[PDB]
Amino acid sequence: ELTAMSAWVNQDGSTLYINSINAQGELTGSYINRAAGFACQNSPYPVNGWVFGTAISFSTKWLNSVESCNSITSWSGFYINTGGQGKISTLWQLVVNGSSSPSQILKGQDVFSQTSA
Amino acid sequence: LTAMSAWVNQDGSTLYINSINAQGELTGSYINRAAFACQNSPYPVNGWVFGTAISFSTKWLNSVESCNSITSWSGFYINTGGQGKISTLWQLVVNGSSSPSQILKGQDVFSQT
Repeated sequence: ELTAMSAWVNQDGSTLYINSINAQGELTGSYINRAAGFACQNSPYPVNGWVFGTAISFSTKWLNSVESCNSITSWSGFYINTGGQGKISTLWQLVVNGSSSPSQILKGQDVFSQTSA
Repeated sequence: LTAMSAWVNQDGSTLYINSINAQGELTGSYINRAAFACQNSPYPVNGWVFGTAISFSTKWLNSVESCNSITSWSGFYINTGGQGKISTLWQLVVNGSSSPSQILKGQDVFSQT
């Protein structure tokens, strides 16, 4: 149920909108960040990545036509079905332009639930 | 970091960056030579470059071999001691995983070639 045209919302209210997943599993989409305390909110950021069965990676560069956060986030995760409901559970890494040490790469965890209007 | 640049890590694996478009979206191929399966054949790569920051990811499935997983690298370009390097942290997620503890993590440093 990791499919093209599926949307996923995390604990901050941020949403991954998956647009396409091609025959090879290559992913395109958009992400809208709504996490308090972060910048680059409320506008769409292009996403690319891969799907392999239930495994998924997706990444976004925080630059678009309205706002830059000078960095890139990459999520690695997996789809799970629980209670008859799909979720994607992820770990992310955030690398900032101009970094000089691996210690500067930020890590965190996001869990996403399936969503639609 | 430029299009048509190649980078070899401490284990002998190579990232071949093919394109970096006007938005910094990256296209390329990866050949694994780390004494991990899926060795010696090309795997497509996608990702992003933002200044000296870079992410790239590969799905371990091609026409010759599957490793049922995806690796994603996050890293940054540095030029020290006269050679360009990309210093990265990677995460590897296996198809069928059910806990974040199953995602494997490591560090790779890639040198220009």
